Amino acid sequence: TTLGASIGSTDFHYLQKDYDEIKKLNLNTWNEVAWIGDELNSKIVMWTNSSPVNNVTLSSSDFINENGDLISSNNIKISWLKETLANIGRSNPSAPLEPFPDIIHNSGSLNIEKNKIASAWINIKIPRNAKPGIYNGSIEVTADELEKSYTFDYSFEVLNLVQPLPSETNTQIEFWQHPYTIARYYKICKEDLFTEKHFKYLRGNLKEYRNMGGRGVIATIVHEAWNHQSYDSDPSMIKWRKNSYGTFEFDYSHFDKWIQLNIDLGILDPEKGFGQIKCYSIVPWNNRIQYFNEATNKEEAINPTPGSDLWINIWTQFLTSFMSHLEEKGWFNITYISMDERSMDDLKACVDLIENITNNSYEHFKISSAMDYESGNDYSFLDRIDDISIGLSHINHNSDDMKNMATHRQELGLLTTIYTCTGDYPSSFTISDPSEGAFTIWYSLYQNTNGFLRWSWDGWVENPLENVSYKYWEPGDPFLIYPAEKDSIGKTFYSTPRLEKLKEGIRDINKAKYLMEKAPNLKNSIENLIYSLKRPNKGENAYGSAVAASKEDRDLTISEANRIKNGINNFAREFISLTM
Ligand SMILES: [Br-]
Ligand SMILES: [Br-]
Ligand SMILES: [Br-]
Ligand SMILES: [Br-]
Ligand SMILES: [Br-]
Ligand SMILES: [Br-]
Ligand SMILES: [Br-]
Ligand SMILES: [Br-]
Ligand SMILES: [Br-]
Ligand SMILES: [Br-]
Ligand SMILES: [Br-]
Ligand SMILES: [Br-]
Ligand SMILES: [Br-]
Ligand SMILES: [Br-]
Ligand SMILES: [Br-]
Ligand SMILES: [Br-]
Ligand SMILES: [Br-]
Ligand SMILES: [Br-]
Ligand SMILES: [Br-]
Ligand SMILES: [Br-]
Ligand SMILES: [Br-]
Ligand SMILES: [Br-]
Ligand SMILES: [Br-]
Ligand SMILES: [Br-]
Ligand SMILES: [Br-]
Ligand SMILES: [Br-]
Ligand SMILES: [Br-]
Ligand SMILES: [Br-]
Ligand SMILES: [Br-]
Ligand SMILES: [Br-]
Ligand SMILES: [Br-]
Ligand SMILES: [Br-]
Ligand SMILES: [Br-]
Ligand SMILES: [Br-]
Ligand SMILES: [Br-]
Ligand SMILES: [Br-]
Ligand SMILES: [Br-]
Ligand SMILES: [Br-]
Ligand SMILES: [Br-]
Ligand SMILES: [Br-]
Ligand SMILES: [Br-]
Ligand SMILES: [Br-]
Ligand SMILES: [Br-]
Ligand SMILES: [Br-]
Ligand SMILES: [Br-]
Ligand SMILES: [Br-]
Ligand SMILES: [Br-]
Ligand SMILES: [Br-]
Ligand SMILES: [Br-]
Ligand SMILES: [Br-]
Ligand SMILES: [Br-]
Ligand SMILES: [Br-]
Ligand SMILES: [Br-]
Ligand SMILES: [Br-]
Ligand SMILES: [Br-]
Ligand SMILES: [Br-]
Ligand SMILES: [Br-]
Ligand SMILES: [Br-]
Ligand SMILES: [Br-]
Ligand SMILES: [Br-]
Ligand SMILES: [Br-]
Ligand SMILES: [Br-]
Ligand SMILES: [Br-]
Ligand SMILES: [Br-]
Ligand SMILES: [Br-]
Ligand SMILES: [Br-]
Ligand SMILES: [Br-]
Ligand SMILES: [Br-]
Ligand SMILES: [Br-]
Ligand SMILES: [Br-]
Ligand SMILES: [Br-]
Ligand SMILES: [Br-]
Repeated sequence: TTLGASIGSTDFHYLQKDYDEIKKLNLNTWNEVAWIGDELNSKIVMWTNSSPVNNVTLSSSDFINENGDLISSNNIKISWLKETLANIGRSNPSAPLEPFPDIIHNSGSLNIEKNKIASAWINIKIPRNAKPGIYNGSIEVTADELEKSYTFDYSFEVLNLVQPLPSETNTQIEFWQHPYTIARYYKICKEDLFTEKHFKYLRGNLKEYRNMGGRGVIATIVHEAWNHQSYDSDPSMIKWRKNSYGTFEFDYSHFDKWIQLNIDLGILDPEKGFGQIKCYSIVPWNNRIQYFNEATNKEEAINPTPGSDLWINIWTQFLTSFMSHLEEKGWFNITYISMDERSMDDLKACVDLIENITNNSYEHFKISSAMDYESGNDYSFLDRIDDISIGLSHINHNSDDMKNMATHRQELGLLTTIYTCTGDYPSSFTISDPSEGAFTIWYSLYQNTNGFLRWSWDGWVENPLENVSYKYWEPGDPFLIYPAEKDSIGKTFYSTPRLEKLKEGIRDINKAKYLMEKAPNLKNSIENLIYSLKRPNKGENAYGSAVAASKEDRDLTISEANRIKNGINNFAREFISLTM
């Protein structure tokens, strides 16, 4: 056999180390269920033996249902998975470097070396006016050194309900963007920051964010707010200066161009009250504020303690100015001041100060924060924060405290999400099973929250297409998308299987939410299905990375997502039958 091929799962990686087991696969048919306007993903895994194989290509037919209705091959995109190297540890420079097929790369032909695995990602977009039914088609694999091509039989059912547009839903997604990292990677010089030259490298990935449901847009308001935790520095989008009167002045230039970009793309809509500007942060690292002191002609820094007279003085200067600026733009009503996981004493000082500063219409800034909530029903303080995100590692699965806390917030019209980060399992790292992202999103609905937050849209290292390794965290933790090649003419980013599985989770919880709203005789039964979700236990590999606690826990992540999705599609069929 020069080239072997099988359908493979999108839930886990097919790795070079598993070559001998992968070569035993022989799956030749696939079927899944979608809504009108939904998407499906599949994968074909291939392998070479002792000869290289050249010009491997995959092609889809049109898909046709039992009434001759057509879903064009125009709607099918087949992209090779590209591997990149990852140190498999966390803060462990001596851990092994291994390849991972983390990049959904380009369409077209691939030459494959001897004794290798290579996989191709298949994406099927169901048009928003597709007719329901069972559709049949095929994908053909050809190569130069392959006498007999492979034909894989594909089918899917389109159910007679319409996948909601993200704007139609109540799902909250927030992924933090780092547009200065994009500028670094694509060689955008300082003077071209937030010009069209920079925007050409931002718009594609920001539309990707918008189209999957992204609503939150982060903007830094002080210098180096996270103490340079990432490969790239975090510049402030608002420049601070101290003048000869001893008081502060602010330059919003970058902030304004970044926010307006997101408005023009339709992520934010201040007039409609849609989306959030998350301003990071009133509690930056060690309270440190760097500013240019005009009187001495040098950069200086202070780190006033929250609630001190000096801290109140400085933050009242910033907040009242910023508020007036935002009101001039018409952006105030969607703007949140972000806090972070800090001492309760510091958080209380922030909330006290922000509630005190009001516009001429008696409104204060909205407030957003990560919080460490684990138990109890005292919601007095949390009710003063308009959007909170709880990390997975703080959530006790055995208890209803989280769900009760989030339900109280839903009733008050406040926002709640969960997040994952370094050390969590399930998570969204290069080394994760992609399936873990779908599980994550279902977990957000299990907890009766609005959705999901992650810090990590695009925090690229130097050359992530070749090596994602960073001095901190599990590999891939800081980015869900890849850049394109530095000299690309065309694409400006690549997606990842782990991102695509977040997107699948989001579409599928949106199905659940649609049915809970539209189908009253089914709502309680749907809630009870979601509330049956199991949670896998976590452990660690030998190099400090969070992983499943066992093979049983690993398989549970997959089988639970499957199970819930199938139950929801059965409720969908029930609702369709009722509606007739
Ligand atoms: Br073989
Ligand atoms: Br499979
Ligand atoms: Br499969
Ligand atoms: Br293995
Ligand atoms: Br396998
Ligand atoms: Br089969
Ligand atoms: Br399915
Ligand atoms: Br061989
Ligand atoms: Br195709
Ligand atoms: Br294609
Ligand atoms: Br694709
Ligand atoms: Br590689
Ligand atoms: Br690993
Ligand atoms: Br070392
Ligand atoms: Br080691
Ligand atoms: Br290896
Ligand atoms: Br392409
Ligand atoms: Br070779
Ligand atoms: Br969506
Ligand atoms: Br230009
Ligand atoms: Br563009
Ligand atoms: Br574009
Ligand atoms: Br989507
Ligand atoms: Br920090
Ligand atoms: Br730090
Ligand atoms: Br700058
Ligand atoms: Br600054
Ligand atoms: Br000013
Ligand atoms: Br300005
Ligand atoms: Br500017
Ligand atoms: Br502007
Ligand atoms: Br634009
Ligand atoms: Br635009
Ligand atoms: Br909103
Ligand atoms: Br701190
Ligand atoms: Br300091
Ligand atoms: Br500065
Ligand atoms: Br200086
Ligand atoms: Br100083
Ligand atoms: Br300084
Ligand atoms: Br300092
Ligand atoms: Br000062
Ligand atoms: Br100070
Ligand atoms: Br004081
Ligand atoms: Br003072
Ligand atoms: Br003031
Ligand atoms: Br004002
Ligand atoms: Br004013
Ligand atoms: Br406003
Ligand atoms: Br105060
Ligand atoms: Br708390
Ligand atoms: Br109590
Ligand atoms: Br309180
Ligand atoms: Br609290
Ligand atoms: Br924990
Ligand atoms: Br965890
Ligand atoms: Br919701
Ligand atoms: Br590094
Ligand atoms: Br770390
Ligand atoms: Br270049
Ligand atoms: Br693009
Ligand atoms: Br809806
Ligand atoms: Br009903
Ligand atoms: Br019924
Ligand atoms: Br039932
Ligand atoms: Br469980
Ligand atoms: Br290991
Ligand atoms: Br395992
Ligand atoms: Br395993
Ligand atoms: Br399964
Ligand atoms: Br299903
Ligand atoms: Br019904």
